[PDB]
Amino acid sequence: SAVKAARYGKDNVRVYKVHKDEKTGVQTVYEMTVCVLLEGEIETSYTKADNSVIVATDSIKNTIYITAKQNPVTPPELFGSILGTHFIEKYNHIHAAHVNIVCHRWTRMDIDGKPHPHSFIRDSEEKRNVQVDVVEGKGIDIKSSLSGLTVLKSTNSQFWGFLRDEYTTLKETWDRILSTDVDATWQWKNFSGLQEVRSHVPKFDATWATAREVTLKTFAEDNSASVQATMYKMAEQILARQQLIETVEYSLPNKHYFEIDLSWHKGLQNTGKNAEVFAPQSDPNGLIKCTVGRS
Amino acid sequence: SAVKAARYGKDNVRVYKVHKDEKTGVQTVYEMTVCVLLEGEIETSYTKADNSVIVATDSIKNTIYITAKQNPVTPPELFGSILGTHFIEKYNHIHAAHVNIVCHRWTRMDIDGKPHPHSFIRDSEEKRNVQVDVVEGKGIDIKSSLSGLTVLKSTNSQFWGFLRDEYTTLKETWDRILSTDVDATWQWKNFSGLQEVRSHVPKFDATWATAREVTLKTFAEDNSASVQATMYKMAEQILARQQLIETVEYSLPNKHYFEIDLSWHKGLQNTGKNAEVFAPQSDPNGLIKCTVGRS
Amino acid sequence: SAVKAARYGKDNVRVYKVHKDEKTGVQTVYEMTVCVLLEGEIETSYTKADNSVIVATDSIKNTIYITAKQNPVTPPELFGSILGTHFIEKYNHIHAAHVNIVCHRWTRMDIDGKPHPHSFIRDSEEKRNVQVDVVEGKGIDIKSSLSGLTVLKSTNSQFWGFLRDEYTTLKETWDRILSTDVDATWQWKNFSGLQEVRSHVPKFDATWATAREVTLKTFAEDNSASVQATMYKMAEQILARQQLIETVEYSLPNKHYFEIDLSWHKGLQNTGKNAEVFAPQSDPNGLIKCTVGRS
Amino acid sequence: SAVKAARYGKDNVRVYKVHKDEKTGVQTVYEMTVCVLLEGEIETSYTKADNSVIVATDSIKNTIYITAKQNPVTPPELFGSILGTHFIEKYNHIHAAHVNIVCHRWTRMDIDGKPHPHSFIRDSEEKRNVQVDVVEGKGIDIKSSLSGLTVLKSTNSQFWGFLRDEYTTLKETWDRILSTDVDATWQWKNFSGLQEVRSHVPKFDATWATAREVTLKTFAEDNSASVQATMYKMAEQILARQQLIETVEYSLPNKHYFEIDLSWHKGLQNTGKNAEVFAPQSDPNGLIKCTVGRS
Ligand SMILES: O=c1[nH]c(=O)c2nn[nH]c2[nH]1
Ligand SMILES: O=c1[nH]c(=O)c2nn[nH]c2[nH]1
Ligand SMILES: O=c1[nH]c(=O)c2nn[nH]c2[nH]1
Ligand SMILES: O=c1[nH]c(=O)c2nn[nH]c2[nH]1
Ligand SMILES: O=c1[nH]c(=O)c2nn[nH]c2[nH]1
Ligand SMILES: O=c1[nH]c(=O)c2nn[nH]c2[nH]1
Ligand SMILES: O=c1[nH]c(=O)c2nn[nH]c2[nH]1
Ligand SMILES: O=c1[nH]c(=O)c2nn[nH]c2[nH]1
Ligand SMILES: [Ar]
Ligand SMILES: [Ar]
Ligand SMILES: [Ar]
Ligand SMILES: [Ar]
Ligand SMILES: [Ar]
Ligand SMILES: [Ar]
Ligand SMILES: [Ar]
Ligand SMILES: [Ar]
Ligand code: NA
Ligand code: NA
Ligand code: NA
Ligand code: NA
Repeated sequence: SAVKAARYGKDNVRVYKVHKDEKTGVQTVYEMTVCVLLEGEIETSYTKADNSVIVATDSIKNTIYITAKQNPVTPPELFGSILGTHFIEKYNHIHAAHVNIVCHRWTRMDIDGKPHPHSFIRDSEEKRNVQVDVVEGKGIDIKSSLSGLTVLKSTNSQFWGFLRDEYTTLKETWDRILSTDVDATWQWKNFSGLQEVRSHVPKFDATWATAREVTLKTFAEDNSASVQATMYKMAEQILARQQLIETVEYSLPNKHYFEIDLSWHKGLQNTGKNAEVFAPQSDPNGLIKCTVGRS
Repeated sequence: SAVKAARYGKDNVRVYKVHKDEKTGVQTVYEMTVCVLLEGEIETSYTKADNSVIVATDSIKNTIYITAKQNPVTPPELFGSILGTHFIEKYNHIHAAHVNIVCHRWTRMDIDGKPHPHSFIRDSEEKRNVQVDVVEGKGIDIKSSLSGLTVLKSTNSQFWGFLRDEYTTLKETWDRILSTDVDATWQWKNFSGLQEVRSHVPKFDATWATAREVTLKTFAEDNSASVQATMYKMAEQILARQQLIETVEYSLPNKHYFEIDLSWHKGLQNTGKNAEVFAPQSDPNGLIKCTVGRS
Repeated sequence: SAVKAARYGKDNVRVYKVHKDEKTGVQTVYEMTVCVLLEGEIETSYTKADNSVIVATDSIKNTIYITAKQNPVTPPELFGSILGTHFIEKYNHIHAAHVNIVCHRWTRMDIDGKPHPHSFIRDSEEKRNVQVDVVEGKGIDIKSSLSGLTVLKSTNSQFWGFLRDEYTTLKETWDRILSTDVDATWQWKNFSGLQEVRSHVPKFDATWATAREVTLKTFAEDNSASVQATMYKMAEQILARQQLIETVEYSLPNKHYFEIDLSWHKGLQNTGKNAEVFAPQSDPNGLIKCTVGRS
Repeated sequence: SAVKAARYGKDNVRVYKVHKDEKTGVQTVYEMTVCVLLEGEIETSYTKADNSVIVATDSIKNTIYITAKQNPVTPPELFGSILGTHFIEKYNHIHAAHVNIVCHRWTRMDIDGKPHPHSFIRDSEEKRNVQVDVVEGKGIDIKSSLSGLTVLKSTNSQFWGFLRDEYTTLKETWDRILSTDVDATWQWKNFSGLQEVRSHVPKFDATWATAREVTLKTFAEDNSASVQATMYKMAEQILARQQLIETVEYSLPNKHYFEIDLSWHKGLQNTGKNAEVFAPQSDPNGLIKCTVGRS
């Protein structure tokens, strides 16, 4: 037996950081959960009880906090690059650092029409994420995402013309509900290293903002032929708005809302154009996925 | 042995309703989760296998959907009243209906700064709830609430002057983070029946709105002496702003964010006035409750 | 306004304790999660910012760990009694301590058919819980329970003879699946204080054991007329088997498994006597509650 | 823009099946949750609103149930092969079917020392899983796993001799608690197709049983130098007990239990050899991973 792959590190490290401004007395809060896993010359920790090669998970945890103290934690693509870079440079035998960050929302409250200096609400469970893979002499690979963006539209979604065979019972429809939790991911052109990441910093926030705006617009506006068809259109527009993106990937549950036939009860009319009351189905769910690239 | 108490029915009934305004084309969606439990002369179903007294849970589920088709599902206080009244009126032997409703958020999307006619986002897992107890002979008892409203302020929270003895290690502070998940409940004066509830319908949405607005402003503006002191201020203000409320209750976790001493590492200064990076603590948590009434 | 009711303290305190028998080398582990909330002359902390009356939640957490070090953590009824008594005795102005304990399973592993001295498996998320209310002047009130015990029988459950009207669609059955998550609670007779609780210690583990054994056997053997009828039988048997119990309560979801009509596909026969494949329904669920006492 | 990859299907399909024996009157229950996603000539459903190529998720759901009716659902490696095979053979344009199955525990109850014919308990939240990738003209790739097997040992785990630098605070130890949730996966030699899978059926259950036995034994018995070192030993033994396995992969959280220093309180002694009461840490957690193969 031989180790074919191994990585190890610290997961679920919660981090908060505050910035306090001088002139303004305005405060800004940032909260994330971090995972850093390491690869390199570590097989012997597995094979020969040889702990000498292990940078302790505990130490990795310390290093996340220290790093957060020493640098801005925003945007997470930068923070993750910085953090990941630290590990491969500091330790000879460590050849890759994989950093996952989930950013939690803390949105400034408006009180009596004006933004509060130091009070925040978690205004959605929606997250902003990165996966930052820092690989020694292979550069920095970044995937940015939004996830947990839960949306519904009450009309202007259709699904007809699919294969019908001896397995099919689904009725065609020209007017249904569409609901999903959006998980959208954009993969950056490889960066040669930390310096290169630093040259692009403003694009990170801008491309997140774009991806979200494009998701919501296309979802709201598209008289959708299918989930397949609507996600495609979103991805097209995202690629067309940022050249440093190689691929855009959506993963979309179809969270079904069934009509309820009430006609058995006093001829109550609640289907087709009369449909008002629906039963949201917790399971199962359609799951539709797509990765889109340049020709 | 004897039955001392008994209730039964259907829990976790998901319900969506859509309104379509045919003039404007604007749709509005409502989604909830409903529990109905019944009490009455039902002891024999437990003692003698007498199913003749059971309105089947399956039937209670049908009834929920039927009632939602036949009536507005909003405000939940009204819907719950209507649903519970149905059971005590329809079935001679049923003497109480206990209706719990959790309302889920579907906030109309703004696309390019105008509200979209039929697209919605779940902005946060905050809920608005009611518990409506319809009791034959004893009118309609309603408790409304909001829950899962998660907030944080980065400053203007203090906690000093608490008891200190051989069990105490907590340092006094004049500047700490305060973060909670707000569960606030207002108990209505007893209503004589459906007719009286229908006559106060506007007060429901307005008292909810007040409860939320006070919570948010008080949390944001109060320079807090404790969770105890700040939650009292919210409750007193809510009572003063709606006469038909008898009590306000808050239940508030103290979601601790601990300073991290980084001084062991390169003399890093991260405590007291220099604290910027903190460790959010998932558990344990303080929990602080109050019920506030009129003197 | 005035405070009508108030309690506060520390929730979600995780506690592990190990016993080591130095003769045998056998270790036993216990793990729980503890909540302590206090009542007393504490109104001024809410009304006047008087922190002098607050035993800090942080201190209550310290106290939990200290008490667990100084005493057996088992049975939970005893531990809870000891912990709650500490608060009402130590602090003049605290008049009640409400102690909730959830005990987690760590079952000793069998390796090659002998029990291992110091290795354990979490066999299921079933819990054993207590709520111990220590009230100055009014003794010690204990409710014990078991919760999260998930069971299913594939046959020997019936449900016919229920009311049928214009709201009913459920077909009668003489053979259906029955599945539940058992939450069962036994309320102890009031104890005068710690001394009396200590004098009945063996009755705790034995009454838990009885409660579980009866639940399991009755569920397995009863040819059930309803959830109502079967849960009553459990409760009556538990009361008859421990005199110091005043009430037994059950709360039981009916976790529905629906037949699937496959006849549209190749005449496939999957209903009634031919039913083998079923669709477990996540929601909604029947919910059936009883409290049973002595006549 | 062009689709670079796409798959779609039905997720979270719950399935129960019962077998009833003639001679014995013994019943056996099986419960799983199924996901099937499809690949093939489907890009046009994304790019050209062309639903003609879509086998409806609804239909895929039907097909899971029908398949379950027509075949044993055990072992899941076979069921998944059968189900996946169905899709690539039935539909010309579908070239791969990816089947994930999670098997839920329903363990026969012993009542009064004898196994009950038709009553079952969910005796752990531990799962048995497969991922079955059926790829047209590439055969059937199977990965089997167990997950959610939560274990703790109170002693006979060590962690010393790791790198110490300016980032390290962790103390070395020769006696600690070790707790983890085991996620162990074994990847089968590629099978050429359904016929080949059928020739190996008994090995599926045997290899699952082996993997579990080996995990628990090695965990209980190994005076572990590190998580890294203990997982390695498990994987070694698994490979050495079944030739049709190419690789074994473990992913193991280190669920930390901290000592609690109580000496500040009355010189209470609770560390090193005196350590009895520990604080279980919900987060963060060490995460250690390893894939092991034949030389
Ligand atoms: O077993 C362990 N492996 C590690 O890599 C580690 N780091 N901190 N503690 C640890 N324990
Ligand atoms: O109302 C329904 N719509 C569907 O799409 C469906 N599929 N299975 N059952 C169903 N019921
Ligand atoms: O606001 C607070 N209330 C309390 O009762 C407390 N105890 N510790 N910290 C605390 N903070
Ligand atoms: O930084 C800390 N603050 C606290 O209030 C506390 N209580 N336990 N440990 C602690 N650490
Ligand atoms: O056991 C049952 N009790 C009920 O009250 C019921 N209602 N529908 N099905 C049911 N099954
Ligand atoms: O098969 C079913 N059984 C039921 O009891 C039921 N109730 N609603 N739909 C149902 N389908
Ligand atoms: O948008 C959809 N895509 C599908 O593949 C599908 N299958 N059933 N319903 C569906 N809706
Ligand atoms: O008791 C502790 N043990 C540890 O391993 C540790 N790491 N950070 N803090 C800690 N406290
Ligand atoms: Ar952060
Ligand atoms: Ar979509
Ligand atoms: Ar609704
Ligand atoms: Ar507060
Ligand atoms: Ar414990
Ligand atoms: Ar039952
Ligand atoms: Ar199954
Ligand atoms: Ar391990
Ligand atoms: Na390196
Ligand atoms: Na009545
Ligand atoms: Na007292
Ligand atoms: Na094919």
